[PDB]
Parts: sequence; C-alpha cells; structure tokens
Amino acid sequence: CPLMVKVLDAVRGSPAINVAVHVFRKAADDTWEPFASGKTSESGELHGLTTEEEFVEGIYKVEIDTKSYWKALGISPFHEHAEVVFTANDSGPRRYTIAALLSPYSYSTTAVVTN
Amino acid sequence: CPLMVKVLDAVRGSPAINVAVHVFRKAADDTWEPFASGKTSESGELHGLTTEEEFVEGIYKVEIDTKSYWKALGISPFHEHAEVVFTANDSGPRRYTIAALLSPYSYSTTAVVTN
Amino acid sequence: CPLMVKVLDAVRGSPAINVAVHVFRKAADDTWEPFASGKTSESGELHGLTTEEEFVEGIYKVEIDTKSYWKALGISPFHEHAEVVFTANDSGPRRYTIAALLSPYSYSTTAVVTN
Amino acid sequence: CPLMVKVLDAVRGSPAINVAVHVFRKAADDTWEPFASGKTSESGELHGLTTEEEFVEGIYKVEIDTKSYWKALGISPFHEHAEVVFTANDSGPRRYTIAALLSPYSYSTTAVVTN
Repeated sequence: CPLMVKVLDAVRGSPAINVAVHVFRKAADDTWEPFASGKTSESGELHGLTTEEEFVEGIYKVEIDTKSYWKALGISPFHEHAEVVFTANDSGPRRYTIAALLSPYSYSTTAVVTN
Repeated sequence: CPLMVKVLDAVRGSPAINVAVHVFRKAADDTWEPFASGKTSESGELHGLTTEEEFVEGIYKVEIDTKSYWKALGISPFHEHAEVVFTANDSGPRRYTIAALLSPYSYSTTAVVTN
Repeated sequence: CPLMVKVLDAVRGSPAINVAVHVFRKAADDTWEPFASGKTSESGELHGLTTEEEFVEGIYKVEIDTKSYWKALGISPFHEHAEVVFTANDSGPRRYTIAALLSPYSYSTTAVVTN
Repeated sequence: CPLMVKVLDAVRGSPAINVAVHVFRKAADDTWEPFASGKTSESGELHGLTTEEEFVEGIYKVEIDTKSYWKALGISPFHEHAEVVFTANDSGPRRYTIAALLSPYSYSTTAVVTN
C-alpha cells in the first residue's frame, strides 16, 4: 500500500465517510489518465488504491469529491473538489499518505511520507 | 498598531464578526496578567489592542473566544477557545498579525510578523 | 476587483511574495481555458486579475505555483501546485478572496465570499 | 483509550516524533492540574494517556511542546506551544483524537470524536 488517503470533517469532528476519491496519472501527452479510485471507509480512509509494482515514478493527481460529500449532508459548499497534485519519487522505501481536512469553505491537505 | 487579530469562519466563508479576544502577558511571578481585549469588526479584524510603547517584550497569550462565537450561531463546538502563545519583541519591536480560521471542531492559526 | 488571491508562508510567517497564479475557466467544450494570471506582491496579494464585466458565471480554477515558490527558496516541496476549483457568480456577482497558507508538505486554502 | 494525540510535521511531511504533550484537568478553583503526559511515538502518536474510569467529564487542556520540537530540528518557531482546550462530555460512547499539524509559524488542530 504505497498510497493511502485519509479525510476528516472539521464541521462534525469525524472521519469523512463515503467520500469519492479519484486518482490520475499524468500521461506523456499531458492529459490525466485514470489510475485508481474508491470511497473512503467508516474510518475516513481509503486503502488498497495501488501496489508498489504499479505505483511508478510520475506526477499523480488525487481528486477528492468534497462537493458531493457536503451536499449529501445538506450543507452548502464552496469548492468543486479538492485536488492534490504531486510527483512520486523513488528516493528509497516510501509510503505516501495524503490527508485532507474538510470545511465547507476551506480545506487543508498534508502529505505524510514515510519508511 | 503592533498587534492585530483577524478571524475567518470556514463554514460560511466570511469574516468571523463580533468575536471576543482577550490578551494576557506573563508577569514576573508567572501569572497571566490581563493585557488588552476587544472584539472583531465587520471585517473580522481587531485593531487598536495596544501601542508601540505598551507592547513591551514578553510572553503573550491571545485567547480567542471561539465557543461563544459558535454558540451564538446554534452550533455546539468542540473547543473552549483558541489560545495563541508566543514570545514578542525579543529582538526589538515587530508588528504581529495573529490570524485564526475557525470550524466547529477545528481551528488553524498563523502569525505574520513584519518589521 | 471581484477576484483576489492572498498567499502566506507558514515557515517564515510572512506574505509569500512573487508567487505565480494562473486562473482558468471551464469552456463550453469542457476544456480549461486560460482566463487571467499574475503574481503576488510584497504583501502576498494579487489584485487586478479581472473585472466585474469579464468575470462571468463559470467554473474557475486558480492554480497557485507553490513548487516554484519553495524551489526558489532551496526547499524541495511535496505538491506541484495548489489548485482551487469553484463555481462563481451563480447567484449573481460576488467578490471572492482565495487565501492559501503554504508549508513545504502541506497547504490550506479558504475562500471569503462577500456581496 | 478514550484520549489519543496525533501530531504531524508540515515542513518535513512526517509524523512529529518525540514531541512532549501535557494534559491538564481544570480543578474546582480554576487552576490546571496535571492529568497525563507523554512523548509522541515514531508514528507521531501518543496512546495510553488515560482510561475510561479516569477520564470523567470536565474541561481539559492538551499542551503540545511545539517550541522544543522545532528547536531540536534547528528551526526557528513562533509559538511557545499549542494548547487545545475542550470540554469532555458523556453523550454516549466516545473516543477523542486530538490531531495537530505543525508549521513553524502556524498550526492547526482538529478533534475527531467517535463511536
């Protein structure tokens, strides 16, 4: 599991459950191609997106469907989604956690890169 | 104006208006002594807390009454307040903006320090 | 001035100066069309991107070039950029401030929307 | 484990390791009395602070020694510490995670309250 996504809800103080998350890899023509996707779990986590053999160096985008999450809660949001765009780099053994903290008009994202 | 406080509301995307702010300074005897207080304006800003002359070196605490803010709006929030504690003016006088961004279960705070 | 961008640096506690910002608008055909661009001032602010007349309804993306910012300062940061994507003016004209707070492995963004 | 603390470092994109954390409970005379403390682990987590039988309703402060953490890294920080102050409330079965994201001149804190 070299890539995990974790999302929290700053309004309810809970995991953000059932949030859709799409991953893309940047193709040699500069377009984004689908690479992995899933819905966060009851713990706000999304595991099993990819494997070490598949997750090669490259630029990746992680799109988190914040707008659908807020609307399912009856809450008016600002952003269409949150996008996290980064280069994966093979400088020794590494696991990437992309964490996001959601508010209707604000979000933060942080990368926890370990091992 | 060496000390300014700005507060935003991440749920509405708006300045957080009428937020009470109390500032204290640590005394010779380790007590927190009341230093200045005020409330944010329509722009979410609080100016005029103190002066260049009064704002001497010290350890200061800026306590932002986030609970009263969220309660007056029908939200029962997590935190009692947001406390920002810092040493000021230890290399001479500086101008400090203390910004806070508020959600019911979360806050961030940043300091902008200029000469 | 219906669209303003403000960027702060959480490592230094300072405005983030000379940050390039590109804005795009989603076209009829789903493409991101270049809309306006500029760079933050000494105060970390970018004004004058557009006008009331030009800033029509639409889905807009504000791409903040955080990587070039951190690189020019000797830091190799995590993210390629910070992208803020939102629907604007769908209930009539509003004024939008898009604020971002930058660290090498993390960013937050907030929107202040006023009438 | 009704109370857990998790700290991340936004500059290195890692867990914040060996950060001292002190917990206090507000006494009937309004002073803060020591209640629990520890150092975050290699995963930036601090478990085993208290038990359900000990963790009664009351106001608690969690003080995270951010200033020592930054100084051990050779990095100049703003805040003396980060303090998170909240009321623990027995509305059914609940676990409190206090998460903090640290930058030298900024931090965010969020409460994840579950079960």
